[PDB]
Amino acid sequence: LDPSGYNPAKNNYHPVEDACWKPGQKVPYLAVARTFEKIEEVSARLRMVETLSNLLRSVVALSPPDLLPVLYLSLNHLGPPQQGLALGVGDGVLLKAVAQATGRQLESVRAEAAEKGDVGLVAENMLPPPPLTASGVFSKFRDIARLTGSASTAKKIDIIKGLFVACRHSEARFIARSLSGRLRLGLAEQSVLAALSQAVSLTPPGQEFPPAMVDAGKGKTAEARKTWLEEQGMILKQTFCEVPDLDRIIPVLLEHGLERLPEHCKLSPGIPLKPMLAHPTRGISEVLKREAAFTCEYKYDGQRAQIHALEGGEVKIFSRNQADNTGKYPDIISRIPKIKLPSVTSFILDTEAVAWDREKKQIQPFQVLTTRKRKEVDASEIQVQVCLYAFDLIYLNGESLVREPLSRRRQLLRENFVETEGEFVFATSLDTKDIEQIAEFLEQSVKDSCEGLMVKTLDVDATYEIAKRNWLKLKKDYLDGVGDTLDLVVIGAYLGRGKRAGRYGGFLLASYDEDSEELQAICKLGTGFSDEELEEHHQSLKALVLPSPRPYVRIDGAVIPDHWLDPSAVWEVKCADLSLSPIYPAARGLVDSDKGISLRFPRFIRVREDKQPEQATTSAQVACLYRKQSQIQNQ
DNA sequence: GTCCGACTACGCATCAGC
Repeated sequence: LDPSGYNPAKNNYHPVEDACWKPGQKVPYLAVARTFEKIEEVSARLRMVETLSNLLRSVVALSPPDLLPVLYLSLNHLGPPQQGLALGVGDGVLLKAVAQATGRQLESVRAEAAEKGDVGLVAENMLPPPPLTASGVFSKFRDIARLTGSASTAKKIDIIKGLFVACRHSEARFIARSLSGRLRLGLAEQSVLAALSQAVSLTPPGQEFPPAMVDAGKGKTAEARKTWLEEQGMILKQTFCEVPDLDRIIPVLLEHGLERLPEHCKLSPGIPLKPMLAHPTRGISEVLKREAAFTCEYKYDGQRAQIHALEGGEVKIFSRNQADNTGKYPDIISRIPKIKLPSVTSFILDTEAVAWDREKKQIQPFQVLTTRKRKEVDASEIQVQVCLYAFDLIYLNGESLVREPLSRRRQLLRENFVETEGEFVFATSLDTKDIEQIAEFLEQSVKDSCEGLMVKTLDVDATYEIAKRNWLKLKKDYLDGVGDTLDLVVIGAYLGRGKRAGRYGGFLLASYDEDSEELQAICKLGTGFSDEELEEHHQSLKALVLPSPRPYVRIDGAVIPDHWLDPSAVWEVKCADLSLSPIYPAARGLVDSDKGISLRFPRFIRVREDKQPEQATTSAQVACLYRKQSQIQNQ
């Protein structure tokens, strides 16, 4: 009756009686908002899943059509990933609507949200319009994302204001958080899926209301109930891993149930699937710890792109995040038949796209790959060539290869696909087991301009069932002593948002150009320190805050830190590679005439108390490390 | 170990302001 006191975390929660809306009527957003409250209140994931499951049970019982917008609102998504909807709502756009919402000056509201690290609390602080609807709020979110062209921003601000005026109680918090891409419930895809699997198992969909089954975990023992829901979750997890498309799963789920879901949502070309992720290992001996026979291929520094081929001849290319990248590769849709044999009529390969120079015939760094255009590229104006390095086969002429080992998948992969020096090659896989030649193959990969070594089993736990587990990642910056260690000067600091609200979330580091007797910014640092170390910083680091920057510091086109600090702290910082920065001035001119050097994948290691600012890593050295890189020393 | 959310550089794509 009154969604203002809605409680989805109640003991012995009844889907119908404990709800806050009438069946067949739309789901109110306050019901969704009060649950997010009960989810951010706790920290146990099994508690958040049960609380969100209570929403979905009430939703599947009272308003089945509203199930999809509730899920997307929970995931903070707008639809399937291959659709490509993006809010296009900047931060400043949101606080512009926030100031337009209440009435504070944009200079005042912009300061509050920065010091708080969250706009939801800032926005929450006329006649009442009708209460907000969950599916209608999701519609306004989609309406915002589709707004494009000139003057589209001011039209987005109107829609956001139209929601913030209709917000009741805590609704203003989660509309603002969702629009900025920071719901921060502690609950995401894995827990949303577990909560949706739970709901359709306790409250089966498609029941004549009032539903004859509101709690199907009634006559079950708690032991056999946990395995019941765990077996139900696994059926949903794997189906979603083959078809990560809630616009396809929910209609089939809502009508045929969870048990019959895999019989209709099958992995087929044209629909992207979740790719197999890797896992970072410590050292070479850390790999020999599971020790089963495995293979070892290079880890190529490019972009993950899986290539689908429908039976009808159409070819599509999706990215690691299911985003449609077919318009990005006209040079691939053309060279499609150059890799397949006559017997190939349908396929899906897990490849990595790396930039390839035609003249030198060598692999280019990652920066060259990300310089290609997107949207709708014409194959005539393609100035950055790309070469596929296939390392898995998922589909082959109507058949799905999910339940097959890497040893067999690699069989048909090499059997039904022809090489092409410069356009199509297989990831160089050296099958072995001895740790002597294994570490040798790893340090070789760098000479062939690669990140490191891929390690995946061949038979034992070697399927492509991403839901069950299984791959090992091994490059150079992981082993202690093999990474480029820089002793850098902390010159800037940035106020943190969310988890790091209050203290600093980032820091601006600098090398010491001994030639100009000045500090040069090189990169930012926001990972690699413990929460006690962050509290160890920020506090001891606050006694050195200064209003104006020192004259001997130089940041060029880097973000102005929220706090300038007296250069004194010297930090040990590990990094993967070194990058040619179009933003940072460190060693500007020492390699490229205009661009400096930045750190790729930097991270904090430890503070150097014995080291002084003058006794830190110089920009002069920094240039030699960029020249000593094998990806750079191959031109 | 899982899951989540802090955070990194780089570069295309886009739009308010001019």
